[PDB]
Amino acid sequence: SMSYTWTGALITPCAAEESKLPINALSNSLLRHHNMVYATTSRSAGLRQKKVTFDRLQVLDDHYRDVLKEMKAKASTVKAKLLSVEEACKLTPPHSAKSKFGYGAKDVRNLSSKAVNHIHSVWKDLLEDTVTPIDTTIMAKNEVFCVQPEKGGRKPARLIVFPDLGVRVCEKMALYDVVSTLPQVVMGSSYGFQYSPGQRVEFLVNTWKSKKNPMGFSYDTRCFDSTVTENDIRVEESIYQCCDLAPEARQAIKSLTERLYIGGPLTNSKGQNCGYRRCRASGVLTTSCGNTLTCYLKASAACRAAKLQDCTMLVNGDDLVVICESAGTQEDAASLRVFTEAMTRYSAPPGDPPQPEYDLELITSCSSNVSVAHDASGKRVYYLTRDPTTPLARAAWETARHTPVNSWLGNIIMYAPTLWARMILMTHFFSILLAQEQLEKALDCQIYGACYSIEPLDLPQIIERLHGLSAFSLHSYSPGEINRVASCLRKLGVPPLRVWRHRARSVRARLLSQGGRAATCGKYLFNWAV
Amino acid sequence: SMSYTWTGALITPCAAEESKLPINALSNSLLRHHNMVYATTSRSAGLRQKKVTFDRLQVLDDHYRDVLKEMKAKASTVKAKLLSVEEACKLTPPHSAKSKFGYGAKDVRNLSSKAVNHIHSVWKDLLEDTVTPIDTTIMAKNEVFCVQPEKGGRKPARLIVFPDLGVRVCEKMALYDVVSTLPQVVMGSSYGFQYSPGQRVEFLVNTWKSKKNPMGFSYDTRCFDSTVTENDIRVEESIYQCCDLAPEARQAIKSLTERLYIGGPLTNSKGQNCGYRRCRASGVLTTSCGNTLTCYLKASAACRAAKLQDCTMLVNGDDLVVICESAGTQEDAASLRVFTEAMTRYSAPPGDPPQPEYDLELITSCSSNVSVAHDASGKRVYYLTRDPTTPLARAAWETARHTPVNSWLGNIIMYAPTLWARMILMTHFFSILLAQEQLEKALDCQIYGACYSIEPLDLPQIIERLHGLSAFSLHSYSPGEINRVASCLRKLGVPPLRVWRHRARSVRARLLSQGGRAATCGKYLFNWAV
Ligand SMILES: Nc1nc2c(ncn2[C@@H]2O[C@H](COP(=O)(O)OP(=O)(O)OP(=O)(O)O)[C@@H](O)[C@H]2O)c(=O)[nH]1
Ligand SMILES: Nc1nc2c(ncn2[C@@H]2O[C@H](COP(=O)(O)OP(=O)(O)OP(=O)(O)O)[C@@H](O)[C@H]2O)c(=O)[nH]1
Ligand SMILES: [Mn+2]
Ligand SMILES: [Mn+2]
Ligand SMILES: [Mn+2]
Ligand SMILES: [Mn+2]
Repeated sequence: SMSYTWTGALITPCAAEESKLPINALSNSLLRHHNMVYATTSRSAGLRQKKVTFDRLQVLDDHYRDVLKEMKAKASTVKAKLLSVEEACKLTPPHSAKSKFGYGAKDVRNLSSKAVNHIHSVWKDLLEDTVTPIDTTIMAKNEVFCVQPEKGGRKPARLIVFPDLGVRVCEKMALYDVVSTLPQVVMGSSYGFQYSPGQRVEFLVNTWKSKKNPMGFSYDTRCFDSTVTENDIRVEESIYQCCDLAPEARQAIKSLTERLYIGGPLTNSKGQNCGYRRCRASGVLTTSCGNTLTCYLKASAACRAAKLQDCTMLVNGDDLVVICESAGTQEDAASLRVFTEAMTRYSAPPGDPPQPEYDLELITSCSSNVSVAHDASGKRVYYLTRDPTTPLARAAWETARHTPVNSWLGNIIMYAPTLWARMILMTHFFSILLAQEQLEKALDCQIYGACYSIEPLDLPQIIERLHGLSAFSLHSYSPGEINRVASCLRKLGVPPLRVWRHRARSVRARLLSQGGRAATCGKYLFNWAV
Repeated sequence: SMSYTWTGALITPCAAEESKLPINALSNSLLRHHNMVYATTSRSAGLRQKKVTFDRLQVLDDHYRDVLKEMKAKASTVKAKLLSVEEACKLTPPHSAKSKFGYGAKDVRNLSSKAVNHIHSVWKDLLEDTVTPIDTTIMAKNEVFCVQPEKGGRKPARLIVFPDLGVRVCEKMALYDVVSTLPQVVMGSSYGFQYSPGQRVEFLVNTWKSKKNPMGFSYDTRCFDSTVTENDIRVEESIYQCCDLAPEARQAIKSLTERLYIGGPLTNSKGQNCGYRRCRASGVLTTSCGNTLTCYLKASAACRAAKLQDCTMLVNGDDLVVICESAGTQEDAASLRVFTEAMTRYSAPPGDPPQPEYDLELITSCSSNVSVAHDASGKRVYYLTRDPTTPLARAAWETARHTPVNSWLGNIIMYAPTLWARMILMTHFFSILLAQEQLEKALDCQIYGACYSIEPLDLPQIIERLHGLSAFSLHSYSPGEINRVASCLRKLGVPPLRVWRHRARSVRARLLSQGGRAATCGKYLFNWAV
């Protein structure tokens, strides 16, 4: 069936949508080719609609059926509980869209009688009505990127579809305990969300080294959420039901699947009907868990169809990496084509055709890749890195326009061991913090699904806990990594690494001069510049 | 061993401790004998120390051993998970004592890097050190009561013992999922915390009616927390371990038991060592679950020792109610004495000797009792009520001194069907809200462990959901109930029920005049006054 059917009404914004990077001095200090940085807006919604709208034809075979039975057997060992209204309220994120029913996320978190009474009413309706399609709002996402001339230049905005806040809290009551435990049990070491960057690296490196002659590939499904069929969503519900659940949870899971997850009406910010969805909604509680289970099921089956040898998979939602034993250059190329044809039959066609890789560093998944450097004693230390283009463009944007969200700080934390986060991001931002006497002001930081209130002076301790002390002494980075960073700097017009090393010595000196926690930042975060 | 051993250092306050009800006009409108209302303070801590300090001698027998094996078998069917630091932070109550380590409950709830880093460090220490006693603070509680001349007049302050905020969050990581599920599985219908007031009434009434010749009694253990022995606390840990838990959770449960739950050093608000505890701490996560399991285990065994017939128990922490088949007047009296002797052997001696009751209304447990009234159609409606002395004294106190906590509102909600909450509390407070134009201002309200932000206009919907529509039309209350309320009014100097009916007609008229939600309050909450 068609992933979407549209009416003609437009996907409208609900506030000011800025698309251009403002000519600012502080930002230009970091990046000069400002015209290459842009943000998506509702203006490009039409383009996105075209690419996410298509007919899905799905043909399953015994490989798929066998994997699904194996998964259900594992799911049958899971026990999960219903969350109470109060627990679901307390776990509601601080800045989610307010309800159309008169209350917002703050009221939910504070257990206001208005929110609590309304949620009880939504829950009761979920149990008593298992068919009426539930309303969802469709919006174009506003995200910052760097133009890619070698392609369509600017990419169109992603479309997010989500139900009202009251329903969102009810989804947690029914499924929070399921989505936070089921994938791990069913997929074991293949469940990517259980890993921190270093633990992800550890699993990838140990897996790579375990093969006699390793071969690996990333698989990029074209518009994954759109490829998810009704059958896929009902298969997900059948896996959830294998768990030992409370009677009300079963009834609510079934109702949410029928009324919301399989599809339903799309309403714009103006209240007009935009169309109908028959694929995955990006904004429901089960999007992550559902996509991970479905990707794992389809890929597991496709590995069997392709007779790939001793496969080990790593799955994060729609992102997939497979490492296996190589059967030879042309054998591998042929087997990957068979793998792709199976994925295509299962309704997960590729965006870019997958390619066999024999160098672990060249495999990119979750926009990241493993790389190697050396610690103080010269020992090899593997770590997770990524192309710094998007992180830098966003850092420049946030430097120019105050942002309730500080992605740059999230990048400094998640990519602390990297050459670019250490030399460019840390230097640039601490320079600013010192100049504005804001070294002690906490900043909101979105990382791994949660919004933290982070004090810059806590960075040393945060990095040590997440990455270990070696993150402060890594050196002798790989040539591929050094070259990628250097190229990105040229492309973006950001000063070369020598300019940053110089700027960092100044920053470090300034930190040491203050002693205390500030000195600690100077000692550990900038030990590399000395 | 001794429940406590003291040093001589005093239990000190940490702020202003008011003990007298201030002569105020608004409050005097409700209650005139203001000198009968008082609040406990650290001044009486010594008296409380005397009563909670004693040697425990415990002798177990096969009845106890058999019940414990039965309990472990049920516990073995429970699976529970570890909460992450972030989940435990989000479930931390908004107003708990700040940490000695530089952050408070707001920082925890907001995932501040300072709180998060510290908690990770406390957790790591729990896993790596399983012996060092953990520090706890001892404080005298400040609570409001009405003098009881027939006894010691004013009761001494209760003593609360609790670990630092960081440890408290770690207790949730290890045990939140266990304490919220294990008791229900082990004890079934006997677990009192699964019931709302009406559901508690339903279980008690159906149980009472199921007996050929019902007999029941409440059992009040003298200073229960002090009677809990080291063996009892280790028995609790052994039950927790029967659950299917994560390896880290097992290690943390064991460490918390050894370092904190079995006992440890007591520090006052001034930092001085006050003594050592070898019994239950009132302020740990496991106090409720632990007390409930232990009370249930000891009482189950004691029912067997006393050969009580077809017993059905209801347990809420240290509060216990038993309903059984009567064996005759003197047979019952004898059997209860045997029951008490068994409880005493198990280290749960009575405060007041239990007495057999053959009238369900006369059994008080959890400071409450079942009573009967009639609905619109004249049908019998059972509901939960209680002596209104404490609720009224507190309502008077809160009327005189603004209080971040509005217990009166919690009482209006929990006891909405009662004659006193409807005629006195609702009338008095809505009268005030109307006069101060605060009918639409939300108020903080502590109910069932959570702090809600309640809007008065939401009361009708709250009461309907919790008690049903009949709560707005109950009439023809029992003579025992009417007499108890009337007597309390005399004792306290609060105007008789006729004065309240008159005042309510005015309040109702004023509400109706406004229409909208206010009119709804007038129609439902005061329909009785017409
Ligand atoms: N602040 C600063 N910017 C620099 C410095 N060196 C280079 N840049 C900037 O970094 C970018 C260099 O990118 P390239 O494309 O390699 O430029 P180039 O090779 O210097 O070319 P020309 O400018 O024509 O000499 C430009 O935006 C420069 O302005 C430096 O020492 N300080
Ligand atoms: N506001 C108000 N208070 C009343 C009214 N009737 C009685 N009270 C108060 O309620 C209490 C009555 O308690 P009792 O001990 O029964 O007093 P009593 O029987 O009236 O005794 P006397 O005052 O000596 O006639 C006193 O505090 C009275 O002031 C009334 O109509 N209005
Ligand atoms: Mn994709
Ligand atoms: Mn992807
Ligand atoms: Mn007691
Ligand atoms: Mn009690």
